Amino acid sequence: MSRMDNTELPHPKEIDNETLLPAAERRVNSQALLGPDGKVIIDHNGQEYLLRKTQAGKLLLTK
Repeated sequence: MSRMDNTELPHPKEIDNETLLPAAERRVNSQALLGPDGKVIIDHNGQEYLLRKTQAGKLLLTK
């Protein structure tokens, strides 16, 4: 029973940086944070931040 050579070439590196696009570009005010839509950008505090309903069954607040 001979040895098979351990230590090899590493797994694939991040050599791609194409970023995913927002769930929506709809800047509606804070009270309409979801509405009947589910995925909109919240306009509040002199800022904006995208809150979306992920289909898996969650909320996702993103700056």
